Amino acid sequence: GTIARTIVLQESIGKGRFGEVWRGKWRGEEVAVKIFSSREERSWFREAEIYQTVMLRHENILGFIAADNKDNGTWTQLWLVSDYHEHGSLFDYLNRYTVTVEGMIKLALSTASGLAHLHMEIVGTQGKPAIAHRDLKSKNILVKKNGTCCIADLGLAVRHDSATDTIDIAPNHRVGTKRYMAPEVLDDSINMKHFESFKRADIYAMGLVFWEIARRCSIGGIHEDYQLPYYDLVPSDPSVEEMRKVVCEQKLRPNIPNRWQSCEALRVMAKIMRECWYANGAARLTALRIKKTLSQLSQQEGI
Ligand SMILES: Nc1cccc(Nc2ncnc3c2C(=O)CC=N3)c1
Repeated sequence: GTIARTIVLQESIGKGRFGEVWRGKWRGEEVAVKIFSSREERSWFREAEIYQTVMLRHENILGFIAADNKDNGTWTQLWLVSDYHEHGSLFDYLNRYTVTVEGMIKLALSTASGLAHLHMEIVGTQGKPAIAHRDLKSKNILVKKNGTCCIADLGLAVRHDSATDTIDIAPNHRVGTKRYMAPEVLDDSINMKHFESFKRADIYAMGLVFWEIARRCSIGGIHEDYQLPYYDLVPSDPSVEEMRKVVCEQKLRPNIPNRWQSCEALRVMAKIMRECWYANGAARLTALRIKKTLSQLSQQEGI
């Protein structure tokens, strides 16, 4: 179509399970283009569908531009064009850098604001359904030039129909990254007919992302090396069974160092992590509550 024909692909930046991401140039601006082959149409259409949700746009959700198709004369490519963020993922960003207390708050608060907006239902003519991500992880969050985050990779999301309490794709199977799966997802006790259960599972994964950020907070030169949650307990690419034995059976969570109690910002962050990590989903903090807590901390710090 008219958009893909005017875009020049410059570099393949990533190869995921669904599609390949490229840095492209559109009307002289950098854009990110996710390309799927003809046989991945279901995945491409679903992601285009979630990104076109009414009232979805928010400073902390990846800016979607357009879905399109491009025929090179041999095969057709299915495109999803979005805003380009040079830092890339929060995973890449935390591996490369350490952050200040201010930097940590900015990353955590923006992640929570994006999640609170996904989770929020807006009632009306131009109403927005509540949305649950189902695959929140530091590799699915991007860092913007201003040091704030935006949630990306919404292709596995589910949308709620509030009047009937029904989910748009009626999920009957476990999806997402095994390492970040909530205890109720790992042991398959989650009620997949209960939308609030998917919001609660996202909060647990956001808790693990906050732990990743806090390790990289550098105070008086003190900080931890980058690690994925459960790095000390499971192998790389862990199985459901491996995760379940740790999270559900032994009931372990990532370690919270006592030295996070000697700094106010880290203390608040530690308290949030613990309250995201309860085995009972109903006891977890909401994304709005986390946003309110970190907004108060940001104000106190003068960011
Ligand atoms: N969900 C989705 C759809 C289309 C592109 C993307 N990815 C990106 N978007 C913007 N900037 C980026 C990226 C990367 O992957 C990596 C670096 N910078 C995700």
